[PDB]
Amino acid sequence: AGLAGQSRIDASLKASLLRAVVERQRALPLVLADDAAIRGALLSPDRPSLDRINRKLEALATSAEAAVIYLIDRSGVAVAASNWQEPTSFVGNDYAFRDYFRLAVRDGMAEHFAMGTVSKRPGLYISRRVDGPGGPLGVIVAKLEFDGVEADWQASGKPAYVTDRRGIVLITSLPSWRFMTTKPIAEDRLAPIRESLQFGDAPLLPLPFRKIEARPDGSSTLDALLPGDSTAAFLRVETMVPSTNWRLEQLSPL
Amino acid sequence: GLAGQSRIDASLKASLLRAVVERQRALPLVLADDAAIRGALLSPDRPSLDRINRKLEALATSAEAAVIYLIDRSGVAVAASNWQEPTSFVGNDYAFRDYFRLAVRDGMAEHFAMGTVSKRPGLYISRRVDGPGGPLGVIVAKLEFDGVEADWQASGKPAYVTDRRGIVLITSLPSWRFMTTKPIAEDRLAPIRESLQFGDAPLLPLPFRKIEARPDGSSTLDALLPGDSTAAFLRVETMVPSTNWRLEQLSPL
Ligand SMILES: [Sr+2]
Ligand SMILES: [Sr+2]
Ligand SMILES: [Sr+2]
Repeated sequence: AGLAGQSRIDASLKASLLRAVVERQRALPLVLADDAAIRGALLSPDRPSLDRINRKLEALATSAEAAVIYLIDRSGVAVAASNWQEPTSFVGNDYAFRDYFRLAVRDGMAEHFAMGTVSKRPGLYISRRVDGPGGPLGVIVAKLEFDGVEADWQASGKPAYVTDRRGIVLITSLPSWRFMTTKPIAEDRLAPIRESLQFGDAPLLPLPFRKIEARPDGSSTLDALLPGDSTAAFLRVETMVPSTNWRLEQLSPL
Repeated sequence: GLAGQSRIDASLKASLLRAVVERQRALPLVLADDAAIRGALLSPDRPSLDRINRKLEALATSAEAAVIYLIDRSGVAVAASNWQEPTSFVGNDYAFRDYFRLAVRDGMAEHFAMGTVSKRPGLYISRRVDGPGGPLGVIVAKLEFDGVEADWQASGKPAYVTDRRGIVLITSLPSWRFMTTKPIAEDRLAPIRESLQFGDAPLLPLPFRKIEARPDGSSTLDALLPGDSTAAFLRVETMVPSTNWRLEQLSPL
């Protein structure tokens, strides 16, 4: 009852923190997608241009604490990247068939959660179409990672995780709960979801919960198996993360 | 117990504050090198500043900034998100604001103050706009903290944030604002008031009796009331990451 009321307040904060973290990164493609020096680098991809966009993105990503920010031309090729001096530079890479690229071309913008193709680091890929004359010029992408939010949550003493509308856990204070589910999926649409996540190894098995008893709260009690130690008893509350289509759930130990 | 958990909750408050602050820092960061903003400063014309007025207006809304504004090389504001308001900053002279001058010197500045007309406190976050051999201007976003404060109200554990002289800048209990936590001085009482643009400073101490330290770092404490009485409270302290601010939280027994 009052564990329930205290857990509601706690889950609401965690949701505002996450909202604040996302919104920091959102502003950068919002602004970059209309920038005449980004457009001109895509209308005339000379080596002087692209070096400046390279340093522009490099310095922007560093102060923004964005994993990568990069610019993709109309054929899917990354022409500029914040990580241009790193062995792991994205410059030259082909992302023509990436969701974040393809849906930004089609819709104007997209936000997509997936594992990095070489990094194996999960994150939100936030993308915007760069509009030109007579058509699209390319896409600007910022990848956000959530390691600092996940550490804040794990220090809270109340495990928390975020699901999409498919029920898949994307962000979690318990690492091995990532890509576990709130509902049984699986078998026929494991392939398409693993493809979507860029992660063949996504377990996509239900979260280790049982003895679920709903309350008139809208909250529920629950026995979970912890990444071992054993099983413990919890109160689960949920809340929407505002300005997202994401759902935060939080467990409080009984 | 309550000490452990009060530290957890205090870190979370500080962490929500850092993230809200960082969200706004991103605004002058992307804008400072914005080609339209640069263009408007090199070659100011009428359609180009209208586009900047409207652009900064839409950003202030999406970014949840109180105000976003562009200042020229001289210190005069040339565009603002509040440009349709009778309170428009366009035409004001900010040449002597720390956020203007320190941004020209360092590339970057932040300063917490009361607004000149608005008497509303906030963090002014600024960045130099660079041109071919020289500064072209400064972009400023003002951040105000009502949503962070309203978030701290729902907690049930009151909290306030101090600068390194001990002055309360941000509080879940609105009457405690600009009250003091540290002993101050004399030759510093006017320097601080001009700095905050708050001419009639308290610097009253917070209403605390019988302060009792723990091996924690924490503190036992008797405090009343903006409305209400005395209460025993546990106090904890954490530094706000990515800032030079300090947070304090009061936990009822
Ligand atoms: Sr979302
Ligand atoms: Sr000043
Ligand atoms: Sr600060």
